[PDB]
Amino acid sequence: QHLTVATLEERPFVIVEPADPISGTCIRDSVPCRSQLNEKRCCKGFCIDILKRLAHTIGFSYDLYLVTNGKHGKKIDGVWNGMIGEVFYQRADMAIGSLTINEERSEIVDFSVPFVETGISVMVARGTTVSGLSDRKFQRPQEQYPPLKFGTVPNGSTEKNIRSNYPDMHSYMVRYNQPRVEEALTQLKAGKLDAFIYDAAVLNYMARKDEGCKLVTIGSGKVFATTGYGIALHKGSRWKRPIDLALLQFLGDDEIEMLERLWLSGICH
Ligand SMILES: CCCc1cnn(O)c1[C@@H](N)C(=O)O
Repeated sequence: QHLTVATLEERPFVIVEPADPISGTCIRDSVPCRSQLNEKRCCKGFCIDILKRLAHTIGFSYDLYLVTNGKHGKKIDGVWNGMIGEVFYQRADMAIGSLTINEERSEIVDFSVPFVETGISVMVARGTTVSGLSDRKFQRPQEQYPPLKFGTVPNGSTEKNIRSNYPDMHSYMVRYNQPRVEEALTQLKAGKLDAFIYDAAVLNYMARKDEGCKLVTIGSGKVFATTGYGIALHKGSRWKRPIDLALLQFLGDDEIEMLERLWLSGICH
């Protein structure tokens, strides 16, 4: 069969590039992907490598598109956007990327088994002195004269988690919302942020490849639950079982571990 697949750029899980200007095609290991709004684009990365393996193992063809209506998935006044919205409203058969499994989402779409471990971590400059996410600097923040400056990228599972588990801290953080990881790290490297709270799998990767190894993460410890990325599918989808079996097979064949090495490794430790 042929599946429609929604995705979203977040390096290095999904990396988007123009087609090779010489051949006009997607060269190397990249695959064609178009925009939801619709210039030819190509996608590659850890999740794209997973997607290629699923299509070959299970035997489906697919067209892949980039979501423009929001990002991962947020429910605003009864309506979902992002990758979750695409699957929920049956515009796509599945969505794959750095898509975190949570309770709110699982209520409305099915997820595959998780294939990347994630959660919530905090990034700080290697210099900054702060304990972790238990710290009062984070929790009770207007309690300091020049308060700690820390933010996240809003509208994802991280912000949902914080606003739900730590409502007081959330109303403070909102001032320090960032549009993308790229901007957050820039602000963090410049003192405009003291800390950046974000998806663990992505943040841990950013630290591992930070130029000069000047940025480090601290783990949430007990402050936040461990979770995973999963492929989103229609509630009741016939595709969940075969996708699961394939993923479980990759996970024990050492194919996922290989992909981890390929995509997610860095020089800093
Ligand atoms: C644009 C938000 C990105 C983000 C922040 N936290 N988490 O978990 C995500 C994303 N992985 C998600 O699934 O919402």
